[PDB]
Amino acid sequence: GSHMEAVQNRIVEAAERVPGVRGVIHLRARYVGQDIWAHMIIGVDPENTVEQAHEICEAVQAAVCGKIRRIESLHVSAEARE
Amino acid sequence: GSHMEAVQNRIVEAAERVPGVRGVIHLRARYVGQDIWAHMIIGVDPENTVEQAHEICEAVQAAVCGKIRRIESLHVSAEARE
Repeated sequence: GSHMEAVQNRIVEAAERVPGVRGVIHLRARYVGQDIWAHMIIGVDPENTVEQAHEICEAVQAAVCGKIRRIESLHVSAEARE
Repeated sequence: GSHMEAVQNRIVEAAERVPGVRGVIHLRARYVGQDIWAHMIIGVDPENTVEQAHEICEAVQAAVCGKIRRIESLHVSAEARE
């Protein structure tokens, strides 16, 4: 239920502390048993390169999964944000 | 049960990221309903002043309670550690 809300706040806060993240644009997190599977979209600088945006996504995946132990799948993508 | 273990790891990691903490010496955390009440003892530099040790304890209380939302009481004390 709304113990999902507290986990979601953790996910957003963890993603936002990674260098290059300009906000979490979208987060869809689901329980698969006691595990969380999630998809997220982060904002990035429009003038970052596609490669850099991919690096930031992987840094976000690593930070979030590193801080939130119950997460077992996280897909991070990126969109331009000012 | 052992969802307490994951919360306890969060508490120790949060305390250890505060300036002046040389390890968590002791942590006793209990559920009061869905809330956690905790007592912890941190290690500090023997040559810190009593006042500085009190500051570090309050910084730990603030960091931990700030990161772990279900915590509703936390008492932090300090002991000398090399």
